[PDB]
Amino acid sequence: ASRLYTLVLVLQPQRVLLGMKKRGFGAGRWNGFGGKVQEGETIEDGARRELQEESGLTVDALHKVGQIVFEFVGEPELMDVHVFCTDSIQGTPVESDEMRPCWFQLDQIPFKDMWPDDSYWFPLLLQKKKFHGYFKFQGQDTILDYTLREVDTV
Ligand SMILES: CC(=O)Nc1ccc2c(c1)ncn2C
Repeated sequence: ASRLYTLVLVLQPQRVLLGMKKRGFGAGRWNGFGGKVQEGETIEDGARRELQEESGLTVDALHKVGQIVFEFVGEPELMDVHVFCTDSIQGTPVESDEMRPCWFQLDQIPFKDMWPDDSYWFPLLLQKKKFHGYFKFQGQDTILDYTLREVDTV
């Protein structure tokens, strides 16, 4: 019982792009860009499509960096999140009704206003490490338990 999702981090040598989500799941938190994968669409194409829809940016090269499974106690579907990174983009980030993008210096990543699991795996993402993770949540603020390990192949 799992549903595919993508998450794209535009990570440049001194900064990362995050978007403040205005409504829906995760509203009020800074997130990477992503969403559900369509029928007949590859995960990578879904990731490129969501990055454009949510940030206005066109990604050139995308790299697989992780896989994170989210469980919400009482929710039947697990979120199978395929995480990607890019340093090569085109366009300028666009603020829309749905998302407010902002660049953050790497030492100023706003973890207090992000999903709690980000504090766990961002340190790996910042050091160019790949990972497999699983986070069990109670509501949207509490991590009941988790696993996170570094991998050679996502
Ligand atoms: C950076 C980012 O968007 N991370 C993120 C994105 C979505 C997440 C999550 C963490 N933890 C649970 N959900 C649903």
